[PDB]
Amino acid sequence: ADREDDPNFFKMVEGFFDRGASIVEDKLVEDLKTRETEEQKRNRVRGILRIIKPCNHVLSLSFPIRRDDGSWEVIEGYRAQHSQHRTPCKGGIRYSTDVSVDEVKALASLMTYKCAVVDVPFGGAKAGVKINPKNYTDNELEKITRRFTMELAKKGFIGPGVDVPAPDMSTGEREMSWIADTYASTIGHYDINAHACVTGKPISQGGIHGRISATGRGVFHGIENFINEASYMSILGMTPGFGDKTFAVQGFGNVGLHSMRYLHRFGAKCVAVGESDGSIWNPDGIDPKELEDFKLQHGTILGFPKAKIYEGSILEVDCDILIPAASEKQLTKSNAPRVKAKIIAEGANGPTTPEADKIFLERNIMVIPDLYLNAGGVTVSYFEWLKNLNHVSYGRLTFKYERDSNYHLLMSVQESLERKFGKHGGTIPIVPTAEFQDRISGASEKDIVHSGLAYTMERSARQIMRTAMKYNLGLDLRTAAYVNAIEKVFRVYNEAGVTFT
Amino acid sequence: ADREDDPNFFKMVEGFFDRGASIVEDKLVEDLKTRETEEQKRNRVRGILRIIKPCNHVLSLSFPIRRDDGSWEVIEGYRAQHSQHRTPCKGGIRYSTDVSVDEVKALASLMTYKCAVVDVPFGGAKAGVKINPKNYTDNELEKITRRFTMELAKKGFIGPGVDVPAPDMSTGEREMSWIADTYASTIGHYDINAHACVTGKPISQGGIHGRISATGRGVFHGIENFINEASYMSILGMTPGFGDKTFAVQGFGNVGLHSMRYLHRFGAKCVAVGESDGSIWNPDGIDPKELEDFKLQHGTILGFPKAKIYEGSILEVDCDILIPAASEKQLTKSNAPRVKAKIIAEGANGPTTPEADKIFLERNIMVIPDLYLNAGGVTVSYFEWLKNLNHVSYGRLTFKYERDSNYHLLMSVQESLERKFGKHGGTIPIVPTAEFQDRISGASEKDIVHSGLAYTMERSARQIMRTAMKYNLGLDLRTAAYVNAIEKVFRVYNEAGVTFT
Amino acid sequence: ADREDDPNFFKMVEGFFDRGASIVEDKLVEDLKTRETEEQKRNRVRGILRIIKPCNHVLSLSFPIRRDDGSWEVIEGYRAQHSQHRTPCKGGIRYSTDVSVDEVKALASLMTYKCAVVDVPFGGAKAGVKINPKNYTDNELEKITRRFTMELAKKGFIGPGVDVPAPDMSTGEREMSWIADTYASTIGHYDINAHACVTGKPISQGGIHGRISATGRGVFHGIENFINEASYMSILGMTPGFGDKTFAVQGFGNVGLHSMRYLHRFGAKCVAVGESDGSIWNPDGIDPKELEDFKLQHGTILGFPKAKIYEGSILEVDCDILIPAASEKQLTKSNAPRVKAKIIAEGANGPTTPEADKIFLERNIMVIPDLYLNAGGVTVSYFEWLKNLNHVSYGRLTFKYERDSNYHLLMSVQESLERKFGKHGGTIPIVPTAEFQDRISGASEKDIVHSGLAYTMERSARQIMRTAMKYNLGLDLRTAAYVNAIEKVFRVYNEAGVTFT
Amino acid sequence: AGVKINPKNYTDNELEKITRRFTMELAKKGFIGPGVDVPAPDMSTGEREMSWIADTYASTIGHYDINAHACVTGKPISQGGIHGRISATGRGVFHGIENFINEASYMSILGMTPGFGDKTFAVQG
Ligand SMILES: NC(=O)C1=CN([C@@H]2O[C@H](COP(=O)(O)OP(=O)(O)OC[C@H]3O[C@@H](n4cnc5c(N)ncnc54)[C@H](OP(=O)(O)O)[C@@H]3O)[C@@H](O)[C@H]2O)C=CC1
Ligand SMILES: NC(=O)C1=CN([C@@H]2O[C@H](COP(=O)(O)OP(=O)(O)OC[C@H]3O[C@@H](n4cnc5c(N)ncnc54)[C@H](OP(=O)(O)O)[C@@H]3O)[C@@H](O)[C@H]2O)C=CC1
Ligand SMILES: NC(=O)C1=CN([C@@H]2O[C@H](COP(=O)(O)OP(=O)(O)OC[C@H]3O[C@@H](n4cnc5c(N)ncnc54)[C@H](OP(=O)(O)O)[C@@H]3O)[C@@H](O)[C@H]2O)C=CC1
Ligand SMILES: Nc1nc2c(ncn2[C@@H]2O[C@H](COP(=O)(O)OP(=O)(O)OP(=O)(O)O)[C@@H](O)[C@H]2O)c(=O)[nH]1
Ligand SMILES: Nc1nc2c(ncn2[C@@H]2O[C@H](COP(=O)(O)OP(=O)(O)OP(=O)(O)O)[C@@H](O)[C@H]2O)c(=O)[nH]1
Ligand SMILES: Nc1nc2c(ncn2[C@@H]2O[C@H](COP(=O)(O)OP(=O)(O)OP(=O)(O)O)[C@@H](O)[C@H]2O)c(=O)[nH]1
Ligand SMILES: Nc1nc2c(ncn2[C@@H]2O[C@H](COP(=O)(O)OP(=O)(O)OP(=O)(O)O)[C@@H](O)[C@H]2O)c(=O)[nH]1
Ligand SMILES: O=C1Nc2ccc(I)cc2/C1=C\c1cc(Br)c(O)c(Br)c1
Ligand SMILES: O=C1Nc2ccc(I)cc2/C1=C\c1cc(Br)c(O)c(Br)c1
Ligand SMILES: O=C1Nc2ccc(I)cc2/C1=C\c1cc(Br)c(O)c(Br)c1
Ligand SMILES: O=C1Nc2ccc(I)cc2/C1=C\c1cc(Br)c(O)c(Br)c1
Repeated sequence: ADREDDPNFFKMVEGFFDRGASIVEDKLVEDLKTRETEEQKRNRVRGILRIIKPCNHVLSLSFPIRRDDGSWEVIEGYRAQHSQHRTPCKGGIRYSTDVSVDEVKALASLMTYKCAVVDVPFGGAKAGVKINPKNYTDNELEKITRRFTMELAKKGFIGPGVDVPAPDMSTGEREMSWIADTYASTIGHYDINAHACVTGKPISQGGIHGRISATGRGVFHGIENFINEASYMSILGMTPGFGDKTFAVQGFGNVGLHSMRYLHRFGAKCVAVGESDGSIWNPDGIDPKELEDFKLQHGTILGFPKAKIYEGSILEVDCDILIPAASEKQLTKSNAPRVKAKIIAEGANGPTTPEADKIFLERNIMVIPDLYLNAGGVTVSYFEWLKNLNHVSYGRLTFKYERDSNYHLLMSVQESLERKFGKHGGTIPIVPTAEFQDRISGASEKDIVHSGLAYTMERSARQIMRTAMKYNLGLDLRTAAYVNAIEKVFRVYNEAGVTFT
Repeated sequence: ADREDDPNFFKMVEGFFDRGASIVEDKLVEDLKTRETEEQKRNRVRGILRIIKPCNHVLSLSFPIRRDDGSWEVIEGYRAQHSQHRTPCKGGIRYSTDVSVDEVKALASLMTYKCAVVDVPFGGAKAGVKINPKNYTDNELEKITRRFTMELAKKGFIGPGVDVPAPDMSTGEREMSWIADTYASTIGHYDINAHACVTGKPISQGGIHGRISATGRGVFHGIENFINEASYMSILGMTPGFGDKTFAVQGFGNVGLHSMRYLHRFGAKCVAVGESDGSIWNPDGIDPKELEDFKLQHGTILGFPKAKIYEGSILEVDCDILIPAASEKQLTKSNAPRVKAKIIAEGANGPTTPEADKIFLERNIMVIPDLYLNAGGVTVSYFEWLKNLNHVSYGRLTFKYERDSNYHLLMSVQESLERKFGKHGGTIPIVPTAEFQDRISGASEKDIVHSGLAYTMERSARQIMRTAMKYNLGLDLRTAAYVNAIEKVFRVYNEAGVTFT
Repeated sequence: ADREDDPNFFKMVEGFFDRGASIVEDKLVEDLKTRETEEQKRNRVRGILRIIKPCNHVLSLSFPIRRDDGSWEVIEGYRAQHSQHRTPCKGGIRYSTDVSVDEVKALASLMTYKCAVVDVPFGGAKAGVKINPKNYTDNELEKITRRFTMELAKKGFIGPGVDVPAPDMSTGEREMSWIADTYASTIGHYDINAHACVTGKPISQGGIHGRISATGRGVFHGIENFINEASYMSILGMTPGFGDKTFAVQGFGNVGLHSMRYLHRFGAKCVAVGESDGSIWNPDGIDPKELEDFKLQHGTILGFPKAKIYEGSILEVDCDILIPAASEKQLTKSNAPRVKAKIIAEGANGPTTPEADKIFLERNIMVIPDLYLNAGGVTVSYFEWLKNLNHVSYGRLTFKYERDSNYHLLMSVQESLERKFGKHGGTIPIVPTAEFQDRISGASEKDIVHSGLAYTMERSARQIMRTAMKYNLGLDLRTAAYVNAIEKVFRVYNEAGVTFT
Repeated sequence: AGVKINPKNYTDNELEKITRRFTMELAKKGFIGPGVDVPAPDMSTGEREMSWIADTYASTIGHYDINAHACVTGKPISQGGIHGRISATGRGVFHGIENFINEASYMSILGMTPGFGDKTFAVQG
């Protein structure tokens, strides 16, 4: 909670949707399959948009757990399923005292739009358990996640084909592990796809390579796509590339840490890092790795030797790129005019209110929207889910076959040339480059995850760019993004007797 | 109605619970099976009470329906399951613009406590669809109930063993029929007990005799039990019996109409009847039957020839008994001091606020609580559910056998006497009385429903009376009732996964 | 065999496990994720190893079958499921009077360790029906396998995602066919993956290319990997390669016949073949093909014209390689000192006791362990299971696309060179080699089965070699193998469904 | 069924884990269900264990089964148990004995008088 300008998270998102819906409404009536074309078409389009906006299902739970002391404690949880236009609903689980019905629904709706933007065939969903993880033992957290799983499973809120959870705030591999085990040990004990019931699992329990760093990596790609445009960078008056760029990230968890690791890898330097207790700062930069070790060692960043405890909001720090990677509504009407940064990389979901958004546009600040920028998580979660359904690790059945084929292919040009140039040319060795040598056997799980995500982030970046052009949206990439998501979802709703006369 | 006595229906009920919980807390620690008796027992009791109070599950739905005009309309619905300490959850479905999450949860919790009071083995549940039935065609209402059914069925909110709905405001045999048919035609097409998925069904579709009039009949019995006590009636300064009693009922639907029919049958006379558009009045009384015909004929009571359009609130009319049989919170702090009547027969759920309750006690008004008085509905719904599971109509297999047995039994005393008194006594015909002649073949479906409900209402009336004595609750029958319900529900948690650390 | 050495097959295997477990215990505490590092970690490792060793489930059955004569006969069968750390349990079915609970459990545990060694995602299982196939008509064997299938299916011991059987002693395509049909015709009649319930099926019933010869082929590869090391071959004082090697195989069934076919293909010559009735012998070698025809013709090898009925144990024959491909414990303390051969290729499961193992090491005999050497069966069974789940024969959707692509790729270097060297160089035809021409369309089912198995056997061979180095195990490849299997199974328990941190 | 442990050497928390886990393993292999196999108490088990068993089955595999609680007997009366189930065996022992102890024919061969009134007995357990 802010104080002033702290919109109902759900209505806030509903606003972004509307903003984009009014922009594409014409094109939706344009290519609308109605026979009786007469602006009633315009009404049928509106009728469909009113279906998409609200969540279809919201399950509120209140269940008891036994503390390690012996006392019983009632704990509350929620799971919202926003859309089912794509069968398996998808969305993580958040553990924090801030979860409520409205937050879970806003987040659930962000999931469907983000999946749509990045072409992941999932309807959006989201869960939250209203507790503060820090105040519970590991034994208690397990009871909590496992019991929550059972309650969702009995009401149809988790299943490989109905709804697949994943991590979020204060949850990770560990919780995903308990969730999978509980589902597989009970309701899905006969299901050949029982372990595809949740993603973000540990690699040993059926998880996929780089899922933990997938979001930060996607953040790196999302930024990379726009930071090399020149066109956009000129409006912001910056030079393309990361090499001479500074950035500050609010959040040092799964998203922030890794976003930081990746930008730093490409020359950019982190001038500031923030957390709930405070922020640290250094104009000469901070190394993500020694900061991680200090965090793992002291349970905090404050007091890190090679930086100073910054005083005065990480969000207003001086930098080129600001990466809010914590919770929602961190950027509001009251602090927007003081952000300093030129690019806001939305790693978190809903970090800026529609009011800061207005201010940001007017100050010529580029805000790379969350429904695109942080989609790296679901994109790789989707690859994990796919891996579970296929029951083989990528390339296992083809490494040798491809390897031999590539050598015989190269041998084909070698023999063709030598026979064409005879003994006058001698042997003409056609050998793999060092680079191709690394790819001689074909893609591994890691290859697909890396190349697949890059492909996805770049492809979606283009569509967002192409749409912002067609509608002259300038630096309003958020509106361009929702236009794209709406176009896609609307599509499943229109086609033939699905919804028309 | 009201302005400043609109407490949250849910917190309101939670208050009643607490009121009773503090009264029985001692006895719950008394017969508590803890080994380590040391007021931590008192804490374990509190721990259990905190589990019972909140609803375990609440499903919120938002689904689209196609109007008869062609346009799509999103409609909202809810289904709360308060407790599962008794496997099949039980509760009706309300169609009104007043439904919301809090109303459905309050009503759901009233269901478990009422079932407990009247010994029906069901956990409480309740559904509400936020629409105004009058503004919809029958074709549209069907689409609505059927689609609502499918959405609940897929999330585990309807099933013979999980959750069994029934009628409530603006729903009846018809909706229950669509609900059963939808469930049976799909998810339960292989279930031998598919039709036990919902109660209040038409008798031709597996419904039970007198289910529609069961609530009014239970209202009659609930009142009858206290109106013949003398002890209670003296504190109220009234004579026992209905013969010289006047009453007014707010609500002329399934509950009110029949409550009216029954009281009138036993001499009491209805001086007033109310509805949403207004009320009618007649000191000499109103005949339930000619009023029903006028209602069926003109869609309203206003303008009924044999009564005058009363002017000025049905609740403040002059009578001995006031039967609120409409919606919740009709009796508040502002109109309580003007009720006139001595007995408030709570036919509806939650008709009086805790404030009116206080005023009512002080003015020596007896309020027969809803969780007891209107339990006639679930009691017979339970009989219906039982009938569906047994697949036979009551007595079908035994009518003839019992008939013959009774005659041979009577013949046994006849022959014994004649042989003992020889030809000196002649034939000594032992024949059934007129009354016994009606029962010679044993109970039919109708017999069980009538005798079973009477047995239930009377047995629960005694327990409420016995508890009000033991705790000196005077005319606070509501607190006595919750004490009874709590004692019972508590008793399942006490030995659930059992205790002894 | 032996009296002084005929250990309890299950304990025997449990010993091998322990032998390897003590060797890796340090590394398991090394990379152990416990926070509280203090040798209690060492205890947590031991706690996990004690979980892995015993079978989780063992089902014993006693069921009646009607003989062709008319009489009823009770027959006994067992199915042990050793581990479920990998969802689908995997393991064949043995028909022999030697099956018992302890044998089935030892075999079941060998399955998990072998799958682990060769990276097949299956928990180990094994079934045995205590009968002598020869004493039953085909009609009776069918009743037996089909009824055995139903009994396992009803208790959760067969299903595409719970437990997938395959052939073993005295069972093959035929039994696997009856098994699949029975499962699919009943319990799995609605399951899209019903036919993945069992492997080793006939190719027409959903089986996979080369599954029958897969084990012998894997035996060939397992041997090939070590027979070309020089390092190992020097310790044994032999020259690498098969070209000048003699071998004798005990067993002429699915494993022995094909192991023989393959070694013979690469120059090695079979000097002896054994069976239950006796053995044949020829210093100049025996042709696998004319021996198969004689066997198929006379139901035995004894009396084969081109060889002499050897007199005196096939296991003590004079050769370089001894391939025991029959039943367990054929090599014991009493005959080990007389094996003659330098390499023992364990085609069968458990052919040598821990005592012969000791003797074998001391005499510098290399024993290529069964959990690696015969893993060719499950490896290809896994490919079959995968094929059933994918519902397409390999390459069907891509043969043409790949073919065209390869020619356009080749055309790309051709046109690039011709345009670069103009009419001065003429046409520079870039054509596929003969070899590449065979691969121009990409891999077929047969290609994957062959290249996939080779890849697997070679990859596992390396890991076994790398581990034997790291722990200086010399020719104790068996201990190296168990170390690898344990490392893998323990990884799964490391993060595990629980969390201990 | 039998679980090879000595109840006395385990806390109540541990016994629960044990019975509940045992239930799940049996349920997944078809060894407990209202229509397949219904357990009950025996040596070192009673209402309590039967309660954990029912709850585990009902909370999981039988969550939709209208007869989920008929999966086990000897349950506490509050959890769906029946009157006098605990004393039912001893009561049946009384009846079984009563039937023969009043035969005269049998009691004469044993040279005893019918009835319990003048009889002594010792029970092991
Ligand atoms: N797979 C995923 O987890 C994905 C996450 N995301 C996005 O990233 C965010 C999730 O981060 P995860 O949930 O990944 O983060 P994790 O909980 O690890 O994040 C931990 C960090 O969040 C910080 N934080 C929380 N609140 C504040 C605050 N008010 N001010 C400063 N720092 C704060 C924490 O500080 P402290 O430790 O003191 O609480 C800590 O540094 C989400 O909002 C979501 O939209 C998007 C896609 C995928
Ligand atoms: N089986 C059952 O139905 C049971 C019902 N109950 C209780 O009784 C109530 C249900 O009545 P049902 O729902 O049975 O009634 P039905 O809809 O028939 O009741 C119809 C009557 O209610 C009147 N009414 C509604 N609101 C008001 C109001 N604000 N003021 C005056 N009259 C009003 C209607 O007038 P109009 O048509 O103009 O709106 C109409 O005459 C419930 O609240 C429930 O708690 C308890 C147990 C069982
Ligand atoms: N896919 C697979 O089938 C795999 C099998 N294996 C291993 O191979 C063995 C299975 O062979 P299958 O079961 O494949 O073989 P099949 O039954 O065909 O083997 C038949 C041959 O084994 C001979 N034989 C059996 N027992 C003895 C004995 N005690 N002494 C001498 N000769 C004997 C038989 O002679 P006769 O007919 O007169 O009895 C017969 O010629 C198993 O132990 C298993 O561990 C391992 C991995 C994969
Ligand atoms: N938290 C953290 N994780 C790391 C670090 N280095 C690597 N990883 C993690 O695991 C990778 C371990 O990766 P490898 O297989 O060597 O990774 P890679 O594909 O070259 O990794 P890229 O480095 O992902 O970022 C990432 O997915 C990270 O989640 C680190 O310094 N800190
Ligand atoms: N709405 C309404 N229903 C009535 C009336 N009288 C009887 N019923 C019916 O009670 C019916 C069948 O009643 P029997 O004929 O079986 O009824 P009953 O047992 O004599 O009814 P009671 O006298 O109230 O006990 C149901 O089908 C109701 O429709 C009435 O005056 N109005
Ligand atoms: N036992 C046996 N099986 C054979 C023989 N010839 C062919 N087969 C069977 O089918 C193969 C038919 O194989 P082809 O397509 O010609 O085999 P390859 O040419 O692909 O076969 P391999 O050399 O065994 O890899 C094997 O899988 C056998 O099961 C034979 O002489 N004996
Ligand atoms: N262990 C034990 N159980 C008893 C004893 N007395 C009664 N029970 C109980 O039998 C109970 C209820 O018994 P009642 O209805 O009062 O027994 P009766 O009065 O029907 O009992 P009996 O005289 O034994 O036939 C169960 O809850 C058992 O605990 C007793 O002295 N010892
Ligand atoms: O299936 C399960 N395996 C488990 C291992 C450890 C623990 I702690 C719980 C489980 C589990 C199921 C489970 C199921 C429910 Br219903 C529940 O409330 C809890 Br607590 C656990
Ligand atoms: O199973 C069903 N039988 C029906 C008969 C008439 C009608 I109108 C609907 C049904 C029905 C299922 C049904 C299911 C869903 Br889904 C739905 O939105 C609607 Br309209 C109906
Ligand atoms: O499901 C089944 N399909 C069959 C086809 C032919 C035959 I012979 C048997 C089956 C069969 C099931 C089956 C099941 C059991 Br019981 C049994 O004892 C047998 Br003889 C057969
Ligand atoms: O369904 C279940 N409800 C529970 C409540 C408390 C506890 I401790 C366990 C359960 C439970 C299921 C359960 C299931 C499994 Br499989 C298991 O190993 C354990 Br331990 C528990």
